[PDB]
Amino acid sequence: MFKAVLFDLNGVITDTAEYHFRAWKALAEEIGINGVDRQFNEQLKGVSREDSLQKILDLADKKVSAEEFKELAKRKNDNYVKMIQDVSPADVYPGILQLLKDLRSNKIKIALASASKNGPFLLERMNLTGYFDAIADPAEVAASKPAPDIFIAAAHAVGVAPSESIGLEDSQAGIQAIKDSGALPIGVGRPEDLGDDIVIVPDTSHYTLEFLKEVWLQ
Ligand SMILES: O=P(O)(O)O[C@@H]1O[C@H](CO)[C@@H](O)[C@H](O)[C@H]1O
Ligand code: ALF
Ligand SMILES: [Mg+2]
Ligand SMILES: [Mg+2]
Repeated sequence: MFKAVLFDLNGVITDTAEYHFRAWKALAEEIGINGVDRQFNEQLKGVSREDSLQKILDLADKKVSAEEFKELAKRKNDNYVKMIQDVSPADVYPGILQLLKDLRSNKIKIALASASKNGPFLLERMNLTGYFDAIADPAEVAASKPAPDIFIAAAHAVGVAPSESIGLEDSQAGIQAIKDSGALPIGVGRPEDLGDDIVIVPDTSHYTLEFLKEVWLQ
């Protein structure tokens, strides 16, 4: 059987993308940059804070000092952290808590493979920390999806080969990252968006231990 499940955060466990959009758009507008729209933000799925900011600067060919860059990223992050202060166990997506319980009871390792450095805070707010055997640290493993690095790191963090792992993802870049790690992807979303070549479920209530085992056996 598969020996680990490697979880993306946003769009899988819960979704805080709206708050990232609001905060990046506010930052861009404060510094006179146009183009941070919903289409642009959908392209930031699985993308590090620093790569995200650079994409925004690139809209206007804006050059900033390293210190200015750090301050811009901090300003946006502070705003986003204020926006997520009310996240609680209520925000957990359907099926996810039961899946975590079932994986743990079956002695299957659980790791977070998110690009967001806010992962630990979010898991704590949602009362999920105790289910996670490890959290891959994007400050140590900074490559944005679709690079496989974060998933490889998550598997190493629980002592399981990626080839013996399942990855759960809601984004194109994240699915590719899982593929290139060697793990088996199961997407959540639409096949039009995420592919007709892998198993996709329409929402997270379909992520059950039984379903993961069915997919693994096929
Ligand atoms: O600022 P962190 O929370 O570290 O990173 C975030 O990660 C998000 C992906 O989960 C991405 O969409 C954001 O643009 C990025 O700021
Ligand atoms: F939390 Al993600 F790709 F949605 F790392
Ligand atoms: Mg995601
Ligand atoms: Mg989706």
